[PDB]
Amino acid sequence: SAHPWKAPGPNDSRGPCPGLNTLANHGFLPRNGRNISVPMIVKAGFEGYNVQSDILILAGKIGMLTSREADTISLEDLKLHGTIEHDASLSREDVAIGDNLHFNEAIFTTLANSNPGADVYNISSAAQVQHDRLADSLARNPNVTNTDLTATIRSSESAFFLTVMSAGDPLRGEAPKKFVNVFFREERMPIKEGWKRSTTPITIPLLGPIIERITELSDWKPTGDNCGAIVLSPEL
Amino acid sequence: SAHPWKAPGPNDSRGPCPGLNTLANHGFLPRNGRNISVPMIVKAGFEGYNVQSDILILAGKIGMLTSREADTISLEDLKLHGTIEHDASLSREDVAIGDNLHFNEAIFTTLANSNPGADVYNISSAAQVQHDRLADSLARNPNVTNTDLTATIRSSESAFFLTVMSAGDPLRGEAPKKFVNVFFREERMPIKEGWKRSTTPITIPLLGPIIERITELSDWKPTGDNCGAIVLSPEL
Ligand code: HEM
Ligand code: HEM
Ligand SMILES: *[C@@H]1O[C@H](CO)[C@@H](O[C@@H]2O[C@H](CO)[C@@H](O[C@@H]3O[C@H](CO)[C@@H](O)[C@H](O)[C@@H]3O)[C@H](O)[C@H]2NC(C)=O)[C@H](O)[C@H]1NC(C)=O
Ligand SMILES: *[C@@H]1O[C@H](CO)[C@@H](O[C@@H]2O[C@H](CO)[C@@H](O[C@H]3O[C@H](CO)[C@@H](O)[C@H](O)[C@@H]3O)[C@H](O)[C@H]2NC(C)=O)[C@H](O)[C@H]1NC(C)=O
Ligand SMILES: *[C@@H]1O[C@H](CO)[C@@H](O[C@@H]2O[C@H](CO)[C@@H](O)[C@H](O)[C@H]2NC(C)=O)[C@H](O)[C@H]1NC(C)=O
Ligand SMILES: [Mg+2]
Ligand SMILES: [Mg+2]
Repeated sequence: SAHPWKAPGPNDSRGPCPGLNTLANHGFLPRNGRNISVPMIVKAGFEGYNVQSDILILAGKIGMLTSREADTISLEDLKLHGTIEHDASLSREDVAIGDNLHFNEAIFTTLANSNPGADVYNISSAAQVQHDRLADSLARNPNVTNTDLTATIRSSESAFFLTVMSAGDPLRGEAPKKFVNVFFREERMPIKEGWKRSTTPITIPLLGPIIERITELSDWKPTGDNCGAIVLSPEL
Repeated sequence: SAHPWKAPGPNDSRGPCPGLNTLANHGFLPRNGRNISVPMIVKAGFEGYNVQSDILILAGKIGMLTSREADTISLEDLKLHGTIEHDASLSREDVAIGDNLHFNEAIFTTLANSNPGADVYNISSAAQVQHDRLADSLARNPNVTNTDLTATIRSSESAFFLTVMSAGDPLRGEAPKKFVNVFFREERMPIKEGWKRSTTPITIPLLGPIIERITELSDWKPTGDNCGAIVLSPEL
């Protein structure tokens, strides 16, 4: 145990991402959530989850745009709405109507109740969850943003939790609820529950067919202009 | 001084930006134009031009998206169309109809002929030049992309040449043609011609009103859907 879970203190920076928060809570990233570069993310995601540099370099550099520093962020910076952070999250509220940063059990209810009768979440349950979370945002949020880009990011995130928290073969696109629930609710690797780091590297080619299938099953259409413009920096 | 101009060799990476290419030609950045990080850009831009970290961090991190590396680029990477690189450049051709990378004297005619009768370029001539370059792209390039984002970037780039190549007070928003011409044609600081690095720091608050006036005077309107989506990575 060079990497025990410790609950974050009130001054440790944490963001809207359970993947990065969990790595910080285990000391793979700095426990203070500060001064985190793309090379640090690449190493931490590799050591923690066997996630490879292809997706971590791509996502990491987009995430860097959310801070004012030359080559690092604080995890909380990633909450910046419209860079990566988006409406119809699995476990956070939409920023126009709530808190887009912290885990929120009420929001998480959709995911937690999904795939009724099974002990795993899987590609079809993820797609249904996405459909129902988006419908919620569309019903309740007058400023909802829902575009090809946010839809792809959302499927990427579902594919992330299905593969990183799997019971050992991430190709299957399924993960025990008991692992995924601990991941979201505690931002802890569920080691005592029996989870282990994937022995298969999790790469863009591995994720891509999972992402596409989730989208396909999600009965999705875009909203409004459908323009994939992102926010390129914090307020100037 | 210690930073002499040398022409780039065949293997020295150079991009579509005369600002960075010039820094590399004088060794403020690596002469080979490779392994360049945002902290390197921030330091070279300060040393070479007295351009401050606010604008270099903001633009630098967007530029980092153009490579496949965790935290560096080669200068040539910045040619990636639709991240920063755009149609209706001052000195390059649009990618759909030509070479969007190298200096091009025929394209440069519009700038080189602007502000007739005067010895400087200034805010109104920069605006007229942007107008006419965009008009050329609208005429000749069926694939033209012209959005709020590309217009802002273009005005920023004109504000850059006016300020950085000024006769010593960047607030004036004017620059001797002799200096600006050497800057674009040779990617050389025009030292023997009489230019010296600004003693006034060039910052976002200094540039903003110059950028806005350039746009205001340019008689500009968006094209097509006006969606400011950028390309977030080179080919996956
Ligand atoms: C290391 C592997 C990673 C995993 C397993 C992971 C997992 C996830 C998951 C499951 C979500 C969805 C949370 C929700 O909808 O409630 C998410 C959200 C997010 N992730 Fe990651 N992530 C990882 C890496 C990254 C990286 C490298 C970045 C950027 C530097 C990033 C930035 C975000 C952001 C901004 C969100 C918020 C999107 C939203 O729900 O609005 N993540 N992540
Ligand atoms: C250091 C101060 C800088 C100066 C004085 C400067 C100046 C300029 C100028 C005048 C252009 C217009 C070229 C044309 O229209 O033909 C331009 C283009 C460009 N600059 Fe910079 N620049 C600077 C910094 C940067 C930085 C930090 C980046 C990002 C890493 C960047 C990326 C670009 C790109 C991609 C273009 C091509 C846009 C186009 O014309 O299509 N520049 N630069
Ligand atoms: C994700 O897991 C869910 C739940 O295990 C899978 O959905 C389930 O699929 C089974 C097999 O198709 C369904 O039962 C089959 O059900 C039919 C009639 O409903 C019955 O005639 C067959 O004898 C068999 O029992 C089941 O209804 C269905 N359950 C739910 C909750 O949807 C799903 O296939 C998995 N998805 C993936 C991509 O692995
Ligand atoms: C950018 O430089 C331009 C060229 O120097 C300049 O345009 C010029 O503005 C001058 C000054 O007002 C005008 O000069 C006029 O002065 C007499 C009276 O003293 C008038 O009766 C004449 O109309 C004469 O034009 C010029 O008209 C004009 N020259 C050119 C070639 O356009 C811009 O004002 C400068 N822009 C900025 C923002 O500084
Ligand atoms: C490491 O990150 C920390 C936290 O973001 C940085 O500390 C901040 O620095 C900014 C820049 O001035 C300050 O305005 C904040 O007030 C600081 N925050 C705290 C909590 O002290 C720090 O600069 C970074 N370290 C390095 C070497 O860049
Ligand atoms: Mg969100
Ligand atoms: Mg161009």
